[PDB]
Amino acid sequence: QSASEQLQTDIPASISAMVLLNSACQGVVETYIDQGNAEHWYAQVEQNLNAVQKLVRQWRLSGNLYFSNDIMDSVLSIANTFKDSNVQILTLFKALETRFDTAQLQQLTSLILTLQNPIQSLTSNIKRYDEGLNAWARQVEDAHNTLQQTIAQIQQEEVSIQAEIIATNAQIDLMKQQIAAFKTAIAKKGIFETIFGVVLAPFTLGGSLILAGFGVSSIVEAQSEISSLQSDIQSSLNTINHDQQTLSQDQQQIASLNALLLSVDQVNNDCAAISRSLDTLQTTVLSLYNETNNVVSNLTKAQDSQAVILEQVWYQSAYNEWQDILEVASTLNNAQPQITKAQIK
Ligand code: NI
Ligand code: NI
Repeated sequence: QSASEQLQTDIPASISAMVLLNSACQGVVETYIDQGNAEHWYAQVEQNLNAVQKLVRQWRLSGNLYFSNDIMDSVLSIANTFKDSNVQILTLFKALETRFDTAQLQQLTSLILTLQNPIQSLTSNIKRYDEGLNAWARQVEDAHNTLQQTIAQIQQEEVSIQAEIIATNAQIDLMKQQIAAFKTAIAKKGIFETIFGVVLAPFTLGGSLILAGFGVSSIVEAQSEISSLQSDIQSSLNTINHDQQTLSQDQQQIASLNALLLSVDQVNNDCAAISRSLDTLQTTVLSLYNETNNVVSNLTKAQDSQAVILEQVWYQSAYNEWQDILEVASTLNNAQPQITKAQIK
């Protein structure tokens, strides 16, 4: 596998992990709890949750909604440099094959060397995005841990409903595993997104005191995996409602609090997955850099036509791969997101 062959896999994988974070962020923004008749503990839950939602709005103000715009533009710049220089490079390779010439050799070497400029920008833009993502993630995790600790204190004090609190927490933890199984399973291009809302502590006339959000997304359509995820989450919620039948609505509100962490926790997961995908992508981009450095070095040292054409297999293989990368990256950069919203009650 060459570097460019690997990048055919590694580049959509990183954009794949990025789109998920948009959906997790959207799940946070759409999570809501109303005070109702609650007393004493509500103010801090509301404060903690508002603190997490503020961090998402700050993150989105960067403009990196479905993916890093700077990483995408550096990919496109590499691909366009290949596309724009193909004929001049192939012309020189051909001429040099027939008769070695020092000036044309220096010319062809300068053309390959122009590939290294958008490659440096890509590697630098990956590090700058990863650094900002990791800084933000640590703040999200701190805020998640504050809200979690608030909820644990409230719940451990409601000694008369610990049976129903445990049965509900059990279902919430199953929903987390089902979300994780979906993401495992998905690991014609576009951006396809489903946002979920989970209704808890309902009112007889309609509505509820809690709306817990989460979201998933992918760059190829996967309507079947989404449906299985939705049926699993529905069945978990139906189980929660069955197990809370013996509680008042005010007790339902307390027993359901950890659903507020569902989408916050997914933000933590998704940030981590992007970073791992970017470590992997960084390694492959440096492997492309070092292939170009080896061609530049071999061209600089070549004395005859034979030395020169040995470097043309690297070039033509990379050109063709990069024209496929161009089409995928442009499709994804041009895509209008296709969003569907699912209420689970
Ligand atoms: Ni208290
Ligand atoms: Ni039962």
